[PDB]
Amino acid sequence: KVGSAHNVRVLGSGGTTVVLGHGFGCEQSVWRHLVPHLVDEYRVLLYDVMGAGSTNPDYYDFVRYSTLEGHAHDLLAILEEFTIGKCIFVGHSLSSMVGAMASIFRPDLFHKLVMISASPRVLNSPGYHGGLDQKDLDQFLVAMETNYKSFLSGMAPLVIGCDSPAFQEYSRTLFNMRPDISLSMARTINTYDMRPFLGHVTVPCHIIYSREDPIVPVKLAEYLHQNLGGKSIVEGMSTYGHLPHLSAPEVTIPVLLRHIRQDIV
Amino acid sequence: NSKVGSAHNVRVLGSGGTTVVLGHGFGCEQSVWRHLVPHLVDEYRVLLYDVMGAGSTNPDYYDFVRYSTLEGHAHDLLAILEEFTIGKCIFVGHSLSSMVGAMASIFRPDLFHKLVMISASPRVLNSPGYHGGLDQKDLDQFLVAMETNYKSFLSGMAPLVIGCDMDSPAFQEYSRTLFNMRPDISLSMARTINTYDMRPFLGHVTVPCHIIYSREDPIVPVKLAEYLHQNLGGKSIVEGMSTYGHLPHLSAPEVTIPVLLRHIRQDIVD
Ligand SMILES: [Cl-]
Ligand SMILES: [Cl-]
Repeated sequence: KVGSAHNVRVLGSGGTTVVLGHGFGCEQSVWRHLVPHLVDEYRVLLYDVMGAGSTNPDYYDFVRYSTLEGHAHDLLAILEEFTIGKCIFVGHSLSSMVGAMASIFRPDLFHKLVMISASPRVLNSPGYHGGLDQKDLDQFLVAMETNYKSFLSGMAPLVIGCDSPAFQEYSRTLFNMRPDISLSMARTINTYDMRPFLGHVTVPCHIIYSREDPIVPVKLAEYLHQNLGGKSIVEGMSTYGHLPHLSAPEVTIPVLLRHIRQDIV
Repeated sequence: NSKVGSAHNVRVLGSGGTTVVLGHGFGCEQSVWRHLVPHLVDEYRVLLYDVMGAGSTNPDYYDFVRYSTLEGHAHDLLAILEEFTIGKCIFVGHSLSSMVGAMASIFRPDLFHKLVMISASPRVLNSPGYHGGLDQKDLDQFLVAMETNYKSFLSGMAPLVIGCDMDSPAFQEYSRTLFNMRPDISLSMARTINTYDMRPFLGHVTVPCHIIYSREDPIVPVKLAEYLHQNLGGKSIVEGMSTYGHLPHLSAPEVTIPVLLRHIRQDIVD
């Protein structure tokens, strides 16, 4: 039931499983440049976040997935059913914080977290620059609801940092979502706040960021580094855009492989 | 039953569309609610469950890092609510479970109509501007004794915490579940309950909270009820009871149950 609802796919073999969680507007196919480098050494688990176009719209509970917790409980259900022991969790954007929260609920299931383009909170706050003002978020959400296809055609190039073979792939999965579900997920990712809980994350975290992410300010990597409760390490990449694992896999995948295989300290 | 249901001995009783969820405190099991349940079943669905680590649960399911935080237990509560409820529950939590429920309501406020807290404390330790009631040196020596002479520590602790006669049914019930716990797990839970700090999280709680306290609670200063009242992020109300002990829902049900029923049935204005 859980494996079908999330298109769970297991590849490779080994005593350690690597779990890959995609971000908004993507599907598990976004990891295609990474999986072949891992299967010979690791078991690799792929899954789709509920609400992706590849998933059944009947399973999208709008109240449950108005919160980050609903996606975290989905991840935990996937790990309990399909893994054993501790896994290496890799998560881009939304799924990086999904995994952060899931590791507080079940630290006994994670060896480490590898975060790509991670942000504990997008909205600006008195002493915190997430990169987005509340009144701008409201305008983006209204614009997304009224002129859906026009909004996505302008946003996704900016998010990839492009426009244009680099963003065609992201466009395919982004428009695969149903507009009402896409709008609900966009609100959840732009309104969660993981700041109060970072100090209770105890598993090692590898913080990977794009040095020119339009959604994620560079200083947030340092913010995460300073406020996570356990050990962490930070590495920046000379990439442009919010999805470096898709637009620039020749630079991003070697970085991911290094932080997956090597442990802090 | 379900995986989460069997792990926590989930039991569902009562009748009607609104569900009252009862979460017990340290050293108790769901049988601590013996006097409240029969006053609810003709009007409310009642969900009972055991906190992981209680003697009635499987020791193999208790991971010491997992349950070293309130989030670990709140995850279990959220799993239980998502599985056995579809509406907004009325959560009644004693001591440990009052903060578990508060923490759970931060992740999913949509699942809670209100929180009814019994003997609640956001932090036991004293700090420069905050009187939790216990100094660090006392906690350290309690935890050492709890590890060095565990049964001797428990035998001296139980009658003082429940504060009632040892020839009473309240002490028998409490002593049974307290000694039912596995010692290493008991020490783990005691370390968690005496080291969590909910003060930074109170402002993020937004569901209505009813703060019920025992005026002579040997564990919880009366003043903390007002501290919770001042610092919770949503509506809250305070009511004290002329009872003696930390577990008045078990030791003084004639006083406590009428108070709980009123706060379960009435919203915060009433
Ligand atoms: Cl995202
Ligand atoms: Cl307790």
